[PDB]
Amino acid sequence: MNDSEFHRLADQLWLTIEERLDDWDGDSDIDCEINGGVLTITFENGSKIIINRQEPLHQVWLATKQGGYHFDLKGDEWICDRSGETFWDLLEQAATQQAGETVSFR
Ligand SMILES: [Co+2]
Ligand SMILES: [Co+2]
Repeated sequence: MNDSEFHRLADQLWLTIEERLDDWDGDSDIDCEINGGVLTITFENGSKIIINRQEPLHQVWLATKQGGYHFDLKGDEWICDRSGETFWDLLEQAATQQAGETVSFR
């Protein structure tokens, strides 16, 4: 039911972020690290973005310099449970702001 689908979609999200950041060619130095399954993106200004799994809830959480965002699996997207906004849009907006460079993955 929910557990296996969570593992499937989260594993895919992890890969998509990892691949996109390894393939980062822009001017800014952006680093991505995985520690205890948690992804940490680090920017040149020392700021970070942290992405982790909340297994009980089947949610992916985002922590940015600006706030914390909790995402529900909904179809082919991750949806911010307060605002309805998508995971990629919010991750791009924060990454763009923290890198001071467009960080656009679509
Ligand atoms: Co469960
Ligand atoms: Co490294």
